Amino acid sequence: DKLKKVLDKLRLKRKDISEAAETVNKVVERLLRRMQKRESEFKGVEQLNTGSYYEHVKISAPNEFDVMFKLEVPRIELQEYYETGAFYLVKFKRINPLSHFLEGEVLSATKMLSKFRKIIKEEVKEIKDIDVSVEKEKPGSPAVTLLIRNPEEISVDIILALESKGSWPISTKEGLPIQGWLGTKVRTNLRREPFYLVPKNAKDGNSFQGETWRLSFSHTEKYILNNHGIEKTCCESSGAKCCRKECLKLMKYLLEQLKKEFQELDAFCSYHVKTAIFHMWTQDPQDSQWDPRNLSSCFDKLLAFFLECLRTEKLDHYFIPKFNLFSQELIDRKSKEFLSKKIEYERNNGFPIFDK
Amino acid sequence: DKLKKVLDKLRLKRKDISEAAETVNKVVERLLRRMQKRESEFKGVEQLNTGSYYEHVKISAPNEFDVMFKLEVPRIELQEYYETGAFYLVKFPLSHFVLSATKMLSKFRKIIKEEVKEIKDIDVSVEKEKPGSPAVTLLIRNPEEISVDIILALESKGSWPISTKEGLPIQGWLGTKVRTNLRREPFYLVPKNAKDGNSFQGETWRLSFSHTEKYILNNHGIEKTCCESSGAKCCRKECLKLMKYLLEQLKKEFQELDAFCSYHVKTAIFHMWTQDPQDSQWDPRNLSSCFDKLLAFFLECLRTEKLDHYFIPKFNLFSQELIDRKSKEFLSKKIEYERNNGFPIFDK
DNA sequence: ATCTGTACATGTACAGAT
DNA sequence: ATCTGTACATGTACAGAT
DNA sequence: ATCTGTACATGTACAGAT
DNA sequence: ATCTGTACATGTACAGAT
Ligand SMILES: Nc1ncnc2c1ncn2[C@@H]1O[C@H](COP(=O)(O)OP(=O)(O)OP(=O)(O)O)[C@@H](O)[C@H]1O
Ligand SMILES: Nc1ncnc2c1ncn2[C@@H]1O[C@H](COP(=O)(O)OP(=O)(O)OP(=O)(O)O)[C@@H](O)[C@H]1O
Ligand SMILES: [Mn+2]
Ligand SMILES: [Mn+2]
Ligand SMILES: [Mn+2]
Ligand SMILES: [Mn+2]
Ligand SMILES: [Zn+2]
Ligand SMILES: [Zn+2]
Repeated sequence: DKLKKVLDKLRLKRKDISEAAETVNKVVERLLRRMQKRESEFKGVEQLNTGSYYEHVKISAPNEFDVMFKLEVPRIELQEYYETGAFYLVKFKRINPLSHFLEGEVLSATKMLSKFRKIIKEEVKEIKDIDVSVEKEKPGSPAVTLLIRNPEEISVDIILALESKGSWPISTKEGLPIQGWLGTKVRTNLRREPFYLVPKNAKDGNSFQGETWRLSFSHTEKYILNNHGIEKTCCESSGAKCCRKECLKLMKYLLEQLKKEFQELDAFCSYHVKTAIFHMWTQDPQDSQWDPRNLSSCFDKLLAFFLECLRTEKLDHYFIPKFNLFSQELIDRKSKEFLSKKIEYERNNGFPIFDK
Repeated sequence: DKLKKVLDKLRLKRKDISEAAETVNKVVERLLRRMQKRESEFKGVEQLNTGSYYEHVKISAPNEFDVMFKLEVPRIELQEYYETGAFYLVKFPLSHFVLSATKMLSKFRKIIKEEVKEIKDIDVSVEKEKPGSPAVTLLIRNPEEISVDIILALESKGSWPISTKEGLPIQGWLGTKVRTNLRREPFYLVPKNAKDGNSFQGETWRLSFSHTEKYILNNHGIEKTCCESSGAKCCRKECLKLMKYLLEQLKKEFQELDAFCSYHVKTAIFHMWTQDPQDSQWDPRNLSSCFDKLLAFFLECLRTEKLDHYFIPKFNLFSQELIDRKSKEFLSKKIEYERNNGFPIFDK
């Protein structure tokens, strides 16, 4: 009931959705069309909407949209980057519009991203209907981010992705453990869909920096978010409603509110809570372990699970089991203990950060 | 325990499946070849396997197989025949055939008969044509008797006909998303090959949802994991097998049941699966009461003379027009007897 | 004349609104 | 409870191309 | 256009375990 | 008696090659 009111605060307004989507779809459509023009290296690129807004777990406002511009690259060979599981070099087999981004048969990611960014920047210049600019590049980001002032501020991440239709890389063989929850047929069908590669774009100074790509499963996460129950009728008009998405929203909002205040939490991002709850949904497969009447204890057990991931320094990528999002190389102990304490304080004092 | 032993009897043998299928697949691949490996009107026909063998509810022997040869036809107008729900006139390569079902079936049949004639490695012939059948039926002996029904079908990719809008009522069982996706698939038309002497009989086709029934049979739980390797077994298919066996055994003995077919049983269990959607209502420990509830539901269908097409609800398969009252009362008496005596007919 | 990539046309699950 | 805007899957029309 | 290759669903069969 | 793990078998979706 206390959490029932927070969700009411977090709920998007149709008026805002309508206003924001009108602008966003206009800008996205124009950019998609410019990539189809001339001898553009990105001709054939197709659009895939992803992220919280299209999973219906966007909270507070419709002010951030994620969209994949995906390009199918056939006849592709991958080299895993130093057994990390998630990062790859991409290589080609013949001697192609990606000609100008090739090196030693190796597809440069920062070369491709730069050209992609240059096209988007020029196209944005010739929009005089909407107040829209291109954000300064961020290290580690695979995206060209648009800032729309619709009056209201709106971010759009245009994510460049390679699309391979072959079978998924073996580092994912033990990932996606949905057998006891969504089952073997769903798992088999999901793994028949393409996989995606986005630029790592780390800028950190290490070898292969500009030629490292990162696996993306945004499309698989979108399907799961929207087909999340063991029962096919879960959250449908002739079935029972669960509180799975509501628990994600509350967890997202806790991290968002804390990150707004404490810049010690810069290492953390909402993908961490999204990954955590995919494990909770696998651990607790039954729709009855997510009854809306038990929202408080369902949110609590998610917090307890997240706190144990922070303390034990282990939050395995849901799709790549050997990739630890909470490794020391990515987040130091200090950052994790700080978040542990901040969460435990919220937990134990009525969630006062929900009232800010 | 009695029912478990019956199901052990009904179970097909790996060796039998392997010998029957490699011969059936030989013949079918060759007919499918001929259909487009010639300037025939059926160039572009594609194969779709259907029926109990491919749903894994075939019982006793692998001795009957069903195959659709389906052909895409663009821009066709349907016209419902006299409000029957299931039967239609088709209208606008094939212009040798208003699209007459009788005219198309016969050329299709003539092709198959010719290709069967030039098969020398398998003992195979074409059964005499049956009024009422949309099929060309092949008889194989290797030495086991095996019959194959080659079913000609038109494939339309528009919205399903209006008479189905109330059909397929899976919303509380498989859900709205499965229903919407199933209805995004094509719908099929097959010949109505009756000789009854009625008016438009020769150019009427009948709706087929064999493709949709296959998906259901193999995606039948309310839980996605039903009968999967990380899920629980249910006894839904076993119940269909048992009810199928009861009717097969009765039809063997009683000529009075010639009007009944396994599709009646299949239809009745689709309604029971919709009435009782929870997988726990089909627990394997409760096989007996599950079988009994199917019997009771089937008997209520007989008693009220009402068994609606699961996809076309106004089409009553138990109409007085199609099955006489005395047939239904005869079958009622025989089922009530088997029920009340421990199913003696299951022991022979 | 026919061919075809682009985009309209149709239908409905999701979830906010009343 | 019903009404309703957006997203999205798939079927089809046709301007401009061949 | 056609056809093989791959992966894993659905089954049956059976020994060893419970 | 049933359950579980491995072996053995066919069916079917679709990527990629030719
Ligand atoms: N570090 C990451 N590793 C893998 N995938 C990621 C990562 N960060 C983001 N993604 C993918 O990109 C999508 C968009 O990311 P984003 O940061 O906008 O979050 P979101 O899930 O849309 O939620 P919100 O925008 O409301 O914070 C995610 O849903 C996820 O699929
Ligand atoms: N009267 C009918 N109306 C509609 N569809 C039918 C009818 N009879 C058969 N079919 C379709 O054709 C398929 C093949 O029918 P068939 O008579 O071979 O039975 P079956 O379901 O395969 O089982 P079995 O052959 O083991 O009795 C059916 O499963 C169904 O999809
Ligand atoms: Mn986002
Ligand atoms: Mn983003
Ligand atoms: Mn059959
Ligand atoms: Mn048949
Ligand atoms: Zn749900
Ligand atoms: Zn089952």
